[PDB]
Amino acid sequence: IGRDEEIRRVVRILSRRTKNNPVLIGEPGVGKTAVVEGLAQRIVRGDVPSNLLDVRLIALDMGALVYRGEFEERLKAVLKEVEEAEGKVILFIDEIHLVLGASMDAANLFKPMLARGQLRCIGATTLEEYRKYVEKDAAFERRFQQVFVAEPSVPDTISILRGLKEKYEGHHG
Amino acid sequence: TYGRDLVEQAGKLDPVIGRDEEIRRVVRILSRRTKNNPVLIGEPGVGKTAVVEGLAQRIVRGDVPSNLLDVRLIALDMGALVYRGEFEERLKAVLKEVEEAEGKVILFIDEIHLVLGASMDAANLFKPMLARGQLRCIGATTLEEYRKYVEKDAAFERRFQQVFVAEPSVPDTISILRGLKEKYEGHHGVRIQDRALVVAAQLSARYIMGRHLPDKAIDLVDEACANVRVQLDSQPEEIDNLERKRIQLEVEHPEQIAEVVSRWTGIPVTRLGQNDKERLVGLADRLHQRVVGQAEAVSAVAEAVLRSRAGLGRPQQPTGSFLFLGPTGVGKTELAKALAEQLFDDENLLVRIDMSEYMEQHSVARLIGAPPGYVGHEEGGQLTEQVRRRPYSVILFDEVEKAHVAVFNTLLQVLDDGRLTDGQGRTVDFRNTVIIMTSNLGAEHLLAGSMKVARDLVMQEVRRHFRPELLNRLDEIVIFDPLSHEQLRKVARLQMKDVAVRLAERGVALAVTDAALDVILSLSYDPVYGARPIRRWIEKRVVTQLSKMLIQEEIDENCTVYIDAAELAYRVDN
Amino acid sequence: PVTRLGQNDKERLVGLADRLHQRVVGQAEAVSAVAEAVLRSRAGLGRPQQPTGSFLFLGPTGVGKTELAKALAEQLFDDENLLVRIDMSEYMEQHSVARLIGAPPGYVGHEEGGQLTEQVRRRPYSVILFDEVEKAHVAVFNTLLQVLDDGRLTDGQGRTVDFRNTVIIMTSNLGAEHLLAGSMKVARDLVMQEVRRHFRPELLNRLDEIVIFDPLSHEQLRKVARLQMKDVAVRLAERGVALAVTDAALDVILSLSYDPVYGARPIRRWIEKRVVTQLSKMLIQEEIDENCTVYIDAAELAYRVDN
Ligand SMILES: Nc1ncnc2c1ncn2[C@@H]1O[C@H](COP(=O)(O)OP(=O)(O)O)[C@@H](O)[C@H]1O
Ligand SMILES: Nc1ncnc2c1ncn2[C@@H]1O[C@H](COP(=O)(O)OP(=O)(O)O)[C@@H](O)[C@H]1O
Ligand SMILES: Nc1ncnc2c1ncn2[C@@H]1O[C@H](COP(=O)(O)OP(=O)(O)O)[C@@H](O)[C@H]1O
Ligand SMILES: Nc1ncnc2c1ncn2[C@@H]1O[C@H](COP(=O)(O)OP(=O)(O)O)[C@@H](O)[C@H]1O
Repeated sequence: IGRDEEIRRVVRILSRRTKNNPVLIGEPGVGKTAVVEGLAQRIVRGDVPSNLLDVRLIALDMGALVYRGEFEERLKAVLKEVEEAEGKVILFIDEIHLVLGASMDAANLFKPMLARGQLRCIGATTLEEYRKYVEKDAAFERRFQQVFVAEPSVPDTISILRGLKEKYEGHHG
Repeated sequence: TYGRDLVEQAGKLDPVIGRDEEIRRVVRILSRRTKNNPVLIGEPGVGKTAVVEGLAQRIVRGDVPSNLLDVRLIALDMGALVYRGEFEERLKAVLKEVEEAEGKVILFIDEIHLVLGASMDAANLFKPMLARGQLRCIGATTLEEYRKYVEKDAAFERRFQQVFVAEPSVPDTISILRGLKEKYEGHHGVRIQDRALVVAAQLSARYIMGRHLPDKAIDLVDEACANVRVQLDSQPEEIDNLERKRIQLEVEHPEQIAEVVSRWTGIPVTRLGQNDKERLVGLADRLHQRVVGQAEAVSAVAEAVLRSRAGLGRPQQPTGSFLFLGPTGVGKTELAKALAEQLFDDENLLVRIDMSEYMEQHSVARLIGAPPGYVGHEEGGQLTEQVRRRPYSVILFDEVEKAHVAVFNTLLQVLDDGRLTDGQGRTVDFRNTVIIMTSNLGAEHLLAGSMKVARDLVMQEVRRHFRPELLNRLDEIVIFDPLSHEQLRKVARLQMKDVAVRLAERGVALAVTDAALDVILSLSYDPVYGARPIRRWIEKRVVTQLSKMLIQEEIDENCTVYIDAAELAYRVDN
Repeated sequence: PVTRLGQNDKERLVGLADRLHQRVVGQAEAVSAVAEAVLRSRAGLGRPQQPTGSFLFLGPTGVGKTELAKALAEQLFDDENLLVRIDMSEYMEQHSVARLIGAPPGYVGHEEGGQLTEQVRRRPYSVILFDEVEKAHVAVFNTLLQVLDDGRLTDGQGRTVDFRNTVIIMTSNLGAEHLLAGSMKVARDLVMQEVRRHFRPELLNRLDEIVIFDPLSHEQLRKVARLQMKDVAVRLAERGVALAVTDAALDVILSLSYDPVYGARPIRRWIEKRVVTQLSKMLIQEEIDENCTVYIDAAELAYRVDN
C-alpha cells in the first residue's frame, strides 16, 4: 500500500508507442519489487485500463534458468518460444546490469531484437550501476526511461506499519 | 534474401518532408565517374535514416533522373546476416552473388564504422574490391567515429566524400510536426489544437536540455497524446485516487503539454492560479519571519523570485546573483535557509560549496569536471552531477575572497551568459539557479562605527581588492545593517519559542513577561558577536535548571511554569 | 563566396556601413575601418599573403568593444554565435602552448586536438576573437608572430593550416586610467607611449591598425537608453502590450543612475530592476487586459493604463 504514483507512471509510459521500456532506478531497500508486485496485484484484480486486459506477466529467474554454448542456445530458444504471444506478454528481469552490461558476453547478442522492439521489458537496479555501466555505450540509451523511487516521508511509514501489523499479529498471536 | 528490401515498404513507411538539399547532393554525387561513394556524417538524432528513406521513396515514385531508373535498393542487416570462418565465407558468398547486377544495384550499410573499421579483422579483406569499385556504397555514422577510426589509415580516404546534415531551423520543425500530426491523430482519434502544437515547438528548445536538435518534440507531443486518452476516454483517475484515499482512511480507522514538461524536470512553468496569486503576494510576509530587520535583502530576493516567476527577464542570466557583506553572526546564511525552506518543502536541498581547501590552483580539476586524460576515474566534479537531473536548486558559496585568483576566475563565464563546459566537453546549463555568495571583508570598518563614511570605506576597500571588471557583472551588492534593541527582544522571543515548543512536546506550557526578556538581554549581551551568546546563555541556564528540577519529579501533567524577575524566579502551577 | 556579384550584392555592400551603424553608436572610426576592410577583401584586390586585416582595440571598460564584433558577426552571415571566443585567463604558464596548438603525438598523442586546429578546419571563413591579450605569458604570445607575418601555421603533426581569410581581432584594457583622467591629445600620447614601451618595438609594426575608443556624450547616452528601452518593449509586446516613452523620461532615467566611469551597464541594471519589477507586480494583480498601452512620464515616474 501507499505507492499510488509509480504504478500510474508505469501505466502512462507502457502505453506509449515507441521507447516504452521503463527501468526502475533507486537505492536498495525502498520497495522496487514491492511496487512491481503492486502492479501485478493491480493487473490481477483488473483495475488497470482495459488496454492491457489480455497480458500475462512472466518473470525470469537466473538460478532457475542456470557449457556457455548450452546456456546461450537455451536462452535463445526461450526468447524464440516466448514470441508466440506477439506483444501480449511482459517480461520482467531483476538485476539487469549484471546479466546484460557484463565476464560473459551477451550485450551484442541482446542488442538486435531489443532494438527491433520484440517485447516490452522492465528492469531494476541502483543508480551507481547506471552511472558505471550503461553510460559508457551509446546503444542502450536509445530506449529505457528513468523512473525515480524514494521514501523520505516519516508519516507514510506509520501507514505501512499499520498495514503490515496484521500478518505479524496473526503469526505470533 | 538475407538482407532487406525497401521498395515495397515505402507504401507504409511514414512520409518525410523538408529535406530537399541532401537528396539533391546525393543525386549529384552518385552520377560522378570516380569516387562516387557518399557517406552521411552528423550527430545522432537528425534523420540520416529519414533522408535515406526519402531517397528510396523518390526512386520508387520516379522523380529521380532517368539515369537511375534501372536500379533496386538493397539494405544489409547485421543481425539478419549473423564459427567466424563460416560468417566470413557466407558474407563472401553474398558479395559475389550480388555481382549479377553489375552496376545496377546500390548497397546500403548502417553503422559502417563498427563492422568495417574494426576485434574482427575485415578491413584488409574489404579493401581490394572496394578500391576496385565493384559497386556503389552508402554509409552513415557520427563525426567522432570519423575522427578516431578512419583518419588513422591512408587507404579508405581514397574514396568517400563528407556530407553534412543538421537541423538548426526552429520554423522548419513546425512543418515536420504538421506533417507527422496525421498519423498520431489517426492512431489516437482525439481532437487536437494548433496553438498547443506551436507552443510545444517553441518550448521544446529552451527548458528541456539534453538529447539533441529540436526534432525531439515528437516525443513531447506524443506523451500528452497518450496521457489524454487514458485520462478521458478510459476510466478517470481522479475518482480512483479519491477511492484509494478513502480506502486508506478506512484502513487507518495547450495547458496539457505544460504539465508533462513541468513534471519532467521541475521548473513549474504551468499556468498560474489564485492560489499562486496569494502565495506570491504573501511570499515577502512569510519570508519576513525567520529574519528580523533586514528589509533590503528580503525585498531584493522577493522581487527577484517574483520577476523570474512572472514570465519576463533576460533569458541569458542565472536570474539573479548577490553579494552579502557584513559583520559575523548577523544572519547571512539564515536568509538563504529560510528562502530554501519557503521555495519548496525540502529543508536541505540547497548545495553548500566552500573553498577552505581550495587554496592551491591544482583543485580546479576536482572543482570542475576533470579531463579523462590520465585515468578518467574521478570525472565527477564538484558542480557537475548535483545540478544535473535537478536544475532548480540553489547554490550557496562561502568566504569567496579566501580562494585563489585562478580557481575563482573560472566562474566568470557562467555569470556572463550562463552555460559551462567541463573536461568531457558536455555543456551544463545554469539557467535557473540562484547564485548567492558571501564574504567577511570590511567587518572592522563597519563595527568601528558615521555610518556613511563606514559604508564608503567598505565599498572602496572591496573595489580596490577585486578587479574592476567582475564587480560589474554582479546584479546587486548589499550590506547588512547591525540590529537594535527591538530586534534583540524579537530575536530573543524567537529563540525561546524553540525550547518552549520542544518542552511542550512533553506536555508542559511556557509563559514569560517583558522583564524576563529585558534581564536576559541585559545580562549576556555583547555588541560584537551578534546573537549567539543569547542562545548559549539561555540554554545553559534555563534548560539545565528545568531538567534538574524535573528529574526530582516536581512536575506533573498539565503544569505551567512561570518566569519573572526578582534574576529569575520559577513558579510551578497547574 | 567568390561567385560573381550582382545588384543585390551591390546595394548590400553599399549599405553594409549603415546597417552596422545601428548596434554601435558614435564609433565612426572603428566602423569605417571594418567596413572598408571587408569591402576591400570582397572586391578582389589586396595582398594574398595577409589575414585580410588585424586590429587592436584600446579603451575604457564597458564601452562596447565586443559589441562591434558581435554585430559584425551577425551582419556578415545569418549565424549569431559562430564566432570562436579564445581567452588566455588560464594560460599564464608557458606549459599551455601544447594545448593552445596541436600537441606533438610523442607521449600518448591522445589530446592532439588543439585550441586553434579543428575549429578553423572545415570552416576557414570564421572570425577569431582574442581577449585581454596583455595578460598572457611572453612565450605563449610569441607564437602567433608567424601567422601575422605571412599566414599559415604548423602544428605538432606537421600539417599546415591556412589563416588566409580569417579576420583576427584583439583587445586590451591598458591605458584606461590615463584616458579616463581627461587634454585628450596628451592622454592619447600617454597611452600610445605606454603601449609602445610595454611591448616589443617589432610586433607593433605588423598590426594593420590600432584604434582608441572615444568616450561617449549625452546624445549617445540618450540613444543607447532608447535602444535598451526597445528590447524590453518588444519582449513585453510579445504578450500583446504596447510601449511608449517621452524625452523627459529618458532624461530622468539617465540623470538618476549615471556614472561616467562604468559606461552603460548601470543604466540597464537600474531600468530593469525598477521598471520590469514594477510592471510585473502591477500585472500580477490583473490590472492589464488585451489592447492596453502603458505610458510613462515624469512627475520620478507615473504609470497610466489606457486602451
Ligand atoms: N509499501 C510497502 N509495504 C510493505 N513492505 C514494503 C513496502 N515497500 C518495501 N517493502 C519491503 O521492503 C523490501 C524491499 O526489498 P528490495 O528493495 O527488494 O531489496 P533489494 O533492493 O536488495 O532487492 C521488501 O521485502 C518489502 O517487505
Ligand atoms: N524530416 C523528418 N520527418 C519526420 N521524422 C523525422 C525527420 N527527420 C528525422 N525524423 C525522426 O528522427 C528519427 C531519426 O533517428 P536516427 O537518426 O535513425 O537515430 P540514430 O542516429 O540513433 O540511428 C526517426 O525515427 C524519425 O522519426
Ligand atoms: N532574525 C535574526 N537576526 C539575527 N540573527 C539571527 C536571526 N535569526 C537567527 N539568528 C541567528 O544567527 C545565526 C546564524 O549565524 P551565521 O550568521 O550563519 O554565522 P556565520 O556568518 O559564521 O555563518 C543562527 O545561529 C541564529 O541563531
Ligand atoms: N552603442 C553602444 N554604446 C555603448 N555601449 C553599448 C552599446 N550597445 C550596447 N552597449 C552595452 O555595452 C555592453 C558591452 O560590454 P563590453 O564592453 O563587452 O564589456 P567588456 O569590455 O568587459 O567585455 C553591453 O552589455 C551593452 O549593454
